[PDB]
Amino acid sequence: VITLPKLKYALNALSPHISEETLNFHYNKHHAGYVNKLNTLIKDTPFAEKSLLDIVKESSGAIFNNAAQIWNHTFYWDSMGPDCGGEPHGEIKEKIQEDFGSFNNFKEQFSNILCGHFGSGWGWLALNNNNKLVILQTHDAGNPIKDNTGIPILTCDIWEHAYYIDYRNDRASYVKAWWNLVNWNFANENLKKAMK
Amino acid sequence: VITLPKLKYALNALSPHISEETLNFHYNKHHAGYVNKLNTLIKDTPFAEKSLLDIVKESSGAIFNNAAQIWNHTFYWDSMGPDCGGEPHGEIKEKIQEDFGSFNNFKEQFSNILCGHFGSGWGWLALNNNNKLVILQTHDAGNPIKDNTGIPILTCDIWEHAYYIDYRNDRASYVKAWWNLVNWNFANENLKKAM
Ligand SMILES: [Fe+2]
Ligand SMILES: [Fe+2]
Repeated sequence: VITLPKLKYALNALSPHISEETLNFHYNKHHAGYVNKLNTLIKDTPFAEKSLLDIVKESSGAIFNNAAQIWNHTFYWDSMGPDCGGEPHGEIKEKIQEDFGSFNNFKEQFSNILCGHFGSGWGWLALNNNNKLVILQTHDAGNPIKDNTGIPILTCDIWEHAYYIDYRNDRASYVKAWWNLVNWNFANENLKKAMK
Repeated sequence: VITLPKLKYALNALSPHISEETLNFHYNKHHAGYVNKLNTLIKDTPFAEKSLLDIVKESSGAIFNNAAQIWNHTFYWDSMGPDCGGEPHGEIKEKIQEDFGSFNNFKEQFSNILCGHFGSGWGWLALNNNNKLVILQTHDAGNPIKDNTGIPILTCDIWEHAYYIDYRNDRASYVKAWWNLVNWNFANENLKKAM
């Protein structure tokens, strides 16, 4: 059976940028719900004994939706953390200078994409298939692995449940606050894997 | 310029099934926001002096998303009311019995579709070209007028902002509560025109 990976931090660790209440609902209700539902759906299928990522890559319909959401949510929690945020460091800092000119330029363009997305979905920093960092947006449970558009480096959830408790309709303030939480160590891990 | 149609009732009129705070944000931020955005988008375009429905049918992209959300939201508010809900009455009760066998069959089927819908969207009761009632679901700002899948009779918003303040992740409880609000008089008006 598929399980829900632990958070690498306490439920209140992202506060006040993302509240304990939000993490509680988003992780213990939404994310946990996708795991429970996927297990239900893949019993008696060719997917029952495959990795989550193999299910993401091979499935469609409700199985894909729940599988990709589990995967996207885990990537999102790992894309954040306490005493993170601020300026990038290490290789991802260099790669952002190369591909966007500056971190501030990347930040402005990412915020613009995240705020302009219509409906539920995800913003991504990804390494494209030309070894260049790009910003992608996906709808609903979509992600760049399934789309073959790139290797995920970081993600920000912009489904309304990610922010509605703390920010209501004001997604721009959620995005502004999310920059205090970005885990550049996870981005560097992903960059290295992506470039090998 | 396109304007925001007035609610037929006060912001507290649907409580406690949908809170006054919810209606405040949903109407005065989201719905009003679609109006403001559309107006900026259609300035100096051919859409500038056309009706909302014309824009809904003929547009694409961000103009469509905003136009269709304005129309969908108005249809949603008008699909509810205070001291409404419960068992259907008049022509729509008779039509639901005919097309779904009973109100409870319809209620349960519609609830399953509203609860089952992945992502942002809408549930619809519509009339098809054979004068049969059908249940439809659309994604994001989509609606049956745009799709030619039928004439709208009632709608329920299942975007998370519709319910998150009152119910958080519990969409099922929102849907259950919504049955206490259904405006069967509006359904009857719409059925009559549609037939
Ligand atoms: Fe989420
Ligand atoms: Fe809405």
